Amino acid sequence: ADLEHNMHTLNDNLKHIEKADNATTVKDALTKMQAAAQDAWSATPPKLEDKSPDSPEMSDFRCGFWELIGQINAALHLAKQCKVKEAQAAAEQLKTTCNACHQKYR
Amino acid sequence: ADLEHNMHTLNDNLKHIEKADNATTVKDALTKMQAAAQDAWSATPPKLEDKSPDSPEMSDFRCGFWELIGQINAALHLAKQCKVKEAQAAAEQLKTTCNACHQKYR
Amino acid sequence: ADLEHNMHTLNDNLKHIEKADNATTVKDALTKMQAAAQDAWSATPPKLEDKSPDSPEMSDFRCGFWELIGQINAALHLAKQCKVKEAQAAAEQLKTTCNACHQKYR
Amino acid sequence: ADLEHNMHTLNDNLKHIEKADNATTVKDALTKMQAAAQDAWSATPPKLEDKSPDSPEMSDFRCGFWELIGQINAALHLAKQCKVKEAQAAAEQLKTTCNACHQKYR
Amino acid sequence: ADLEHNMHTLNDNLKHIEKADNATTVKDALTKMQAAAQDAWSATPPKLEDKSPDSPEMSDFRCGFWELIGQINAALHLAKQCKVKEAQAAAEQLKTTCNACHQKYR
Amino acid sequence: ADLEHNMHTLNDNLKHIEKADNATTVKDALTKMQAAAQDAWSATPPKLEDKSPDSPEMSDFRCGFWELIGQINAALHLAKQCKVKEAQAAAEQLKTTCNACHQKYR
Amino acid sequence: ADLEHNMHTLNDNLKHIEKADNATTVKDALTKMQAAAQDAWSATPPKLEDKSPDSPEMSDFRCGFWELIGQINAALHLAKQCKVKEAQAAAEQLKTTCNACHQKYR
Amino acid sequence: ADLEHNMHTLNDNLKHIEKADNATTVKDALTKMQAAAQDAWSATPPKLEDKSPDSPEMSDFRCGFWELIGQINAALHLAKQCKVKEAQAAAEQLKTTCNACHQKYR
Amino acid sequence: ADLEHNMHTLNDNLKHIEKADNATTVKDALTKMQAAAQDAWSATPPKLEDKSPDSPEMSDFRCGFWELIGQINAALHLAKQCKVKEAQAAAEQLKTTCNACHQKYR
Amino acid sequence: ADLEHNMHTLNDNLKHIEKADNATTVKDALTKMQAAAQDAWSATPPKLEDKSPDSPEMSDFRCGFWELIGQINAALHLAKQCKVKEAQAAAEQLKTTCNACHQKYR
Amino acid sequence: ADLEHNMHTLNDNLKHIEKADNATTVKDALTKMQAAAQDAWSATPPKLEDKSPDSPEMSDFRCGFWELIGQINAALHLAKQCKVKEAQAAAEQLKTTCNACHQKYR
Amino acid sequence: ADLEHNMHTLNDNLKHIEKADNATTVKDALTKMQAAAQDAWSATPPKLEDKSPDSPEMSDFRCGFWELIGQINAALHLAKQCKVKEAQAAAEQLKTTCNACHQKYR
Ligand code: HEC
Ligand code: HEC
Ligand code: HEC
Ligand code: HEC
Ligand code: HEC
Ligand code: HEC
Ligand code: HEC
Ligand code: HEC
Ligand code: HEC
Ligand code: HEC
Ligand code: HEC
Ligand code: HEC
Ligand SMILES: [Fe+3]
Ligand SMILES: [Fe+3]
Ligand SMILES: [Fe+3]
Ligand SMILES: [Fe+3]
Ligand SMILES: [Fe+3]
Ligand SMILES: [Fe+3]
Ligand SMILES: [Fe+3]
Ligand SMILES: [Fe+3]
Ligand SMILES: [Zn+2]
Ligand SMILES: [Zn+2]
Ligand SMILES: [Zn+2]
Ligand SMILES: [Zn+2]
Ligand SMILES: [Zn+2]
Ligand SMILES: [Zn+2]
Ligand SMILES: [Zn+2]
Ligand SMILES: [Zn+2]
Ligand SMILES: [Zn+2]
Ligand SMILES: [Zn+2]
Ligand SMILES: [Zn+2]
Ligand SMILES: [Zn+2]
Ligand SMILES: [Zn+2]
Ligand SMILES: [Zn+2]
Ligand SMILES: [Zn+2]
Ligand SMILES: [Zn+2]
Ligand SMILES: [Zn+2]
Ligand SMILES: [Zn+2]
Ligand SMILES: [Zn+2]
Ligand SMILES: [Zn+2]
Ligand SMILES: [Zn+2]
Ligand SMILES: [Zn+2]
Ligand SMILES: [Zn+2]
Ligand SMILES: [Zn+2]
Repeated sequence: ADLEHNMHTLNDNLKHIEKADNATTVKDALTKMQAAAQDAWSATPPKLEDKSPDSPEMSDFRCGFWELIGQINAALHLAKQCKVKEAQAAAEQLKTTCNACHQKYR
Repeated sequence: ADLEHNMHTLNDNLKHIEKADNATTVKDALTKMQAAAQDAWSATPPKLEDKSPDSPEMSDFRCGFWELIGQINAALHLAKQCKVKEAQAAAEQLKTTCNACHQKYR
Repeated sequence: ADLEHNMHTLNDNLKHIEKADNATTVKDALTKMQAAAQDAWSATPPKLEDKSPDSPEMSDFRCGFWELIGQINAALHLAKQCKVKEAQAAAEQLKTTCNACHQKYR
Repeated sequence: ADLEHNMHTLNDNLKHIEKADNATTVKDALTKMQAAAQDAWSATPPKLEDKSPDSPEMSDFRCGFWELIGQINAALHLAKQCKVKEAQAAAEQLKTTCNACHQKYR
Repeated sequence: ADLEHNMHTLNDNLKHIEKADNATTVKDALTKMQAAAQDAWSATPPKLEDKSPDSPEMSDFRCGFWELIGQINAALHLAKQCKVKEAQAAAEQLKTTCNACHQKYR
Repeated sequence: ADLEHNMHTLNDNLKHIEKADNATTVKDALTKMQAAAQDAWSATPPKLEDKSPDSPEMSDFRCGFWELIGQINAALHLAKQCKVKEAQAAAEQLKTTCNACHQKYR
Repeated sequence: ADLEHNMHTLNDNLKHIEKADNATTVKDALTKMQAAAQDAWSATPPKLEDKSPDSPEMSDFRCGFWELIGQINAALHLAKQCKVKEAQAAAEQLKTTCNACHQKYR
Repeated sequence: ADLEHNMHTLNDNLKHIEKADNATTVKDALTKMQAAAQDAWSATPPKLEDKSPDSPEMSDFRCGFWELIGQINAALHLAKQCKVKEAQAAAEQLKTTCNACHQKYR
Repeated sequence: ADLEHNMHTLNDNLKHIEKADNATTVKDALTKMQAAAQDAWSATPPKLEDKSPDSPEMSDFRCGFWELIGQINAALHLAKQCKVKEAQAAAEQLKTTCNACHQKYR
Repeated sequence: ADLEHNMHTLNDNLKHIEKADNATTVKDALTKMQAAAQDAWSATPPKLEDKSPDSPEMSDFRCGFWELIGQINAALHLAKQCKVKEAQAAAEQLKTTCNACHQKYR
Repeated sequence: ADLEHNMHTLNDNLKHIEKADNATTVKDALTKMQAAAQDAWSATPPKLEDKSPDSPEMSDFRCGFWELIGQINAALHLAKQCKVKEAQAAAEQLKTTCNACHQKYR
Repeated sequence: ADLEHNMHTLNDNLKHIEKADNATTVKDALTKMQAAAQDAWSATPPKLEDKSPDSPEMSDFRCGFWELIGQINAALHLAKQCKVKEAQAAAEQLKTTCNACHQKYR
């Protein structure tokens, strides 16, 4: 899918995690965020469209999705041990990673 | 396979992309280039054979294949939307990545 | 599994490689080390528990497991060609990578 | 998933169909709408929560999702024949079915 | 496939059931009739092409295929118990269902 | 299987749901009731054996199993969210559906 | 499942074998008895609950299910050769095995 | 298959093991002997046809196949480590097990 | 694997069961103990290396692993019902079985 | 199926290829013709029923289906490259192969 | 396997077909003869060992196995329709094909 | 793929067989040559483009690929028995088959 629809999936499933009361809801929402972040890792943002794909802008862009994938995988590891409150607090810390990318490329 | 045969697969399938007229030929050639670049990422070139596997030469070598994998994945994303001319121009830009590695390790 | 049990798998299977006499034992022990290193890449060590997940400590920690995964994949490539002595000497070189991480985070 | 999230999937994927330019985007969005409508067929709306599950309100509710499933299946049949404009006009006619259910149960 | 080819499959396989002498022929012909009736359930006949898909004509059309699917499933249940004469007489009763639909929409 | 054995499966698994204390027992008993109700939907009861398969008795018989399948699917949806008491109370409401069918066809 | 429900499956499917008239009914009932006897082999009866799991009571209990599994497998071997009367008489001989266990542990 | 054909498979594949020169021939012949010994474990020999299936003859018969299965599994364990001479000498020791059963039941 | 490595798997996973706090850790550790006990059932201990494989020492050795497999299967049955304390106390009783084998063959 | 029904499949799907307007219809009709020609290759025509299966009539009969299979495979190769007009003209040339067999054996 | 063992499979399974009384025995023996004839089609007989693989002896050898494969496939087609006597008489006609090859190459 | 790319696969993998030192390289190169020769069997060479597909030129063309497939299958049979020198000498004999086809159709 597009980069814009992959951001629809990350935004919608993150709001379902804060309101969840069981561990099946948190575990299923974190699996869709993992698949949407891997599809968006190779894309090109509209503000870097006239650059070459070897640029230091396109190197820092791909390094930001690989930090997000490692944090989604760590929060999914807590949800499989049925630790709902620990997995919900780990997903709240995701917003500092995706505020730092919006200041540069969004 | 060897590093030498993985370079046979990348070179042969790239010449079939420039002469293709349908979107099934471009989509099938980009899938073989993706599998050959992942097998070659862990190999050791003959000009770095007497180094240790923690070297800053063996760190820049593996960083060059991971930039190529992200560009093959982006060109395969355009070919599945049946955009043949956009996927052919993205594969022409691959040659700047693999001219910069040949000056250092080939 | 935990970070502590993933270190049990890497330590036990490495001692079986030095005493092996056939190529089926070396090839099966290197496959379990590959799966245990990928599960441990996203974890948090106890000495970095009060840091944020965007830290330059948590960036150098994940860069150390990705260097180990590339060396296990290269030694598994020699074991499938039935080169037992070359795959055993490549697994002995793994100890320099995992002595440098124990000085900083263990 | 909930009834509320199944309505998030139907609303988001319908807006991607009107702006699509290829037949792979239309065919993939209609497949997610088919799976979200089948999961929502058995649910209970909040305005019928104090009824019994044998009611003539809960009979007309389930008859409305089965009319929608037959229209999504017919529009997916046109998209597999690469008829993009015919499948886009069939998805615009879906809004009369889901305006008649919102007047009674939403 | 089209509505016209799905009627080719129902007509041809019904004539093979009356002339069959073993239970493997009857069981294989009833499986193709089941798959052709489910593909035709969502289609639009040419005499209802200018109606809306919420019509009481398009509601009685889909109710007629769902009565046929339940009769094919019951005759396939007798053929798996190796009751050839009971499954052949149940397939002869199918013609009253598909004479009543031809008077209205064919 | 027969209609009589499909009623053995619905009756036995319903009594195990009222006495269950964990969510794995409720989730496994509701899956067998779903498969037994779909096999019985196409059958013919002994009190309608001399009717034709287009009758308004055989239309109300198949409409009664389709209401039961939607209630088993809704109770299985609560059991996967580990809501044991809500799924047990939804299975108690199933008895009004299957008292109304026994007054007419049993 | 429990030990009590595994005895529900053995008792119900044995009564369907004596009344069967085709070889598909006998072959399907003997397959469910095979799966229910293997799940019950490791269980603990309520009259041996305060023993240790190394007892000579718990050794004779597990030896009785392993004699029953070999007799169900032999009767299923006759049913696949379409020998219905030989497989029905072999299932009648099962009752001497399960009268000898009820005198000691039931 | 029959008891007589399962003895055809054990006799033919044992003579191919003594004449083999590679480890693929020994490993493939020992896999067919494992499947033929498990199918024959539940059978009834012609010299015990008029006994009951709870007899001490039918208990010593099944104990003899379970000793053979453990010896075939141990010889297959040596063949996967590419130890051809050790796996060939372990298959020669199988003949003492199957001379002791022929004196009693053949 | 060897007999010595199968004892590494049983010893390590048993110590993780006593310190576990959730039911996913207990259920995953009991599955690895089940696979390691079945691979070790056919092996030969070093203190019985000069015996024949029909010995009454090699008959009591294989009878000891089959008692352990039935106790691991019973403790895994409690862990799937999310009964953590009952499955932890059943795994503590395993040590009497494996103290009696070490006095004779270790 | 019979030889007569395999000729029903070849005749019906060939008339759908000349009237097709997309490449999904041509590609799906050529796949059913490939499976029907392979099932008919081993059959015996009614005009050669009293011959032996080593005859020079039964050798020229099987050589005629093997020429047809190679022409269906070549036309299916053009349809996967989305060349509809080239695949439709290749299927028109099939009629010379199946006019030459009807003059001798039909 | 070898050419000699593939002739062991064809000879043993042909003698089980003449003595069979059900259709499951004939259908299972004809499936093993089909797999053994395809493995032997590419082999080289010992009396043609010093020829080149382009010889007119090695062309008539491969043409003889391809006539046998078509006769085994035709006899397996009768066995799936539960025609035991027709499939047994078709397997008796196989001996004329394999007497003509033994006069030239055996 | 094209006929020209299928000749790229046969030419490249044949040169890797003469320089190989293990049996995994020879076995993997012979598997790609088998798949490329089956895709090229149905193609049309450019020097026979204006012929009809029933010609005696197009009959001798398809007979030449079927002789090559039988020689690749025989050399792959030696490589699975770990006979590297016998499989390398069998692949050298392939060049006489593909010199005789180049004199007529290339
Ligand atoms: C860069 C490394 C990013 C990370 C990590 C995340 N996002 Fe993102 N976001 C990024 C870009 C370049 C864009 C614009 C691309 C475009 O064409 O839209 C966005 C956009 C969004 C949006 C707006 C969607 C829209 O309809 O325009 C949303 C709602 C959004 N992003 C959400 C979001 C969140 C919550 C993230 C953290 C978990 C996140 N994104 C990651 C770049 C990057
Ligand atoms: C480094 C990061 C590389 C990238 C990206 C690509 N190649 Fe490569 N190439 C590299 C090395 C170290 C070598 C020598 C290894 C050896 O032992 O051969 C090569 C070699 C080639 C060759 C020559 C093959 C031969 O037979 O010797 C070719 C034809 C080749 N490379 C092609 C190629 C192309 C077109 C690439 C860009 C898409 C490419 N390679 C990537 C290092 C690296
Ligand atoms: C960092 C990048 C590491 C690499 C690479 C390896 N190890 Fe490790 N090790 C690391 C940490 C942070 C820890 C402590 C975590 C904890 O909570 O235990 C460890 C620990 C070990 C242990 C001790 C296990 C225990 O019971 O405490 C062992 C035996 C061990 N590590 C082995 C080991 C080896 C041999 C490695 C090289 C192949 C290796 N580990 C990799 C960090 C890192
Ligand atoms: C009944 C038979 C419906 C059909 C068909 C569709 N919808 Fe629906 N919708 C329905 C209900 C009962 C509700 C309220 C349930 C709740 O608890 O939210 C809704 C709600 C929506 C919403 C609001 C989502 C929210 O966050 O509250 C949207 C955006 C929505 N529905 C969209 C939608 C569209 C576009 C449909 C046609 C294709 C459609 N729904 C189908 C009942 C029914
Ligand atoms: C409606 C609920 C139907 C049922 C049940 C069956 N058929 Fe049908 N049939 C129907 C329509 C609307 C049409 C015309 C559609 C078109 O465009 O052709 C048909 C047509 C046929 C045909 C003619 C095929 C042709 O080439 O034109 C045949 C041979 C046919 N139908 C057979 C058939 C039989 C035997 C059925 C009972 C088992 C049956 N169909 C079901 C509507 C409906
Ligand atoms: C009709 C729409 C039914 C629904 C829903 C349920 N049952 Fe049923 N039941 C039905 C019939 C027509 C029959 C008689 C068929 C026969 O030949 O037996 C039955 C019978 C039973 C029985 C008796 C079984 C026996 O051995 O005779 C039982 C125990 C039974 N039914 C249980 C049952 C329950 C509890 C249901 C609700 C969940 C239920 N059935 C559904 C018709 C219908
Ligand atoms: C021991 C080795 C047994 C064999 C073989 C069979 N059964 Fe069993 N049975 C056994 C026990 C220990 C129990 C009591 C366990 C409990 O908690 O219920 C039973 C019970 C039954 C029952 C009663 C079920 C109930 O609701 O209480 C039945 C109907 C039953 N058993 C049937 C049965 C038959 C017919 C068997 C032979 C084929 C059989 N069981 C095997 C112990 C053993
Ligand atoms: C009992 C516990 C046995 C073991 C272990 C083996 N065999 Fe057997 N064998 C057994 C019986 C009861 C019979 C007679 C059954 C019958 O109806 O044929 C046999 C027979 C044979 C035969 C003769 C086959 C024939 O055509 O009659 C052979 C060639 C044979 N057995 C071989 C064989 C070998 C070599 C075994 C050791 C590995 C072996 N069998 C195991 C009983 C038992
Ligand atoms: C016999 C029937 C045994 C059972 C049940 C268990 N073990 Fe074992 N153990 C057994 C033998 C014959 C041996 C020696 C084999 C060898 O060559 O090592 C062992 C050894 C061990 C060891 C030592 C491992 C080592 O490195 O030498 C351990 C740690 C061990 N066994 C643990 C263990 C436990 C805890 C068991 C109960 C659950 C158990 N084993 C089962 C024989 C048998
Ligand atoms: C021989 C090598 C054949 C080829 C190639 C094709 N057909 Fe055939 N055809 C053949 C025979 C021996 C028979 C008679 C068998 C019988 O018992 O019917 C037929 C028959 C037909 C029929 C008539 C079907 C009927 O109901 O009788 C049709 C419509 C038919 N064939 C069509 C057909 C076409 C169009 C083919 C070319 C693509 C074709 N067949 C191939 C022998 C052979
Ligand atoms: C050639 C085209 C053959 C066909 C068809 C069949 N066989 Fe064969 N057979 C053939 C050869 C070249 C050989 C000798 C190869 C060798 O090294 O053994 C054989 C041998 C046999 C044997 C003897 C086996 C042995 O142990 O030596 C048997 C029992 C045998 N063949 C049986 C057989 C039957 C019954 C066939 C018809 C169905 C048949 N083979 C096919 C060549 C050919
Ligand atoms: C006919 C029966 C052939 C066999 C067997 C092999 N080849 Fe071929 N070859 C054939 C043709 C008709 C053509 C020309 C087709 C075209 O359009 O190119 C070829 C061509 C080649 C080439 C040239 C590739 C190119 O880029 O033009 C090569 C390198 C080649 N063939 C290699 C080759 C080898 C080594 C073969 C033996 C194993 C072989 N081919 C088989 C016809 C036939
Ligand atoms: Fe980096
Ligand atoms: Fe080897
Ligand atoms: Fe209705
Ligand atoms: Fe015993
Ligand atoms: Fe839980
Ligand atoms: Fe297209
Ligand atoms: Fe039958
Ligand atoms: Fe020929
Ligand atoms: Zn995507
Ligand atoms: Zn979207
Ligand atoms: Zn490789
Ligand atoms: Zn190469
Ligand atoms: Zn893990
Ligand atoms: Zn551990
Ligand atoms: Zn849902
Ligand atoms: Zn949502
Ligand atoms: Zn269709
Ligand atoms: Zn048609
Ligand atoms: Zn059924
Ligand atoms: Zn029953
Ligand atoms: Zn159970
Ligand atoms: Zn029960
Ligand atoms: Zn068998
Ligand atoms: Zn036999
Ligand atoms: Zn093992
Ligand atoms: Zn170990
Ligand atoms: Zn067929
Ligand atoms: Zn037909
Ligand atoms: Zn073989
Ligand atoms: Zn043999
Ligand atoms: Zn191809
Ligand atoms: Zn090429």
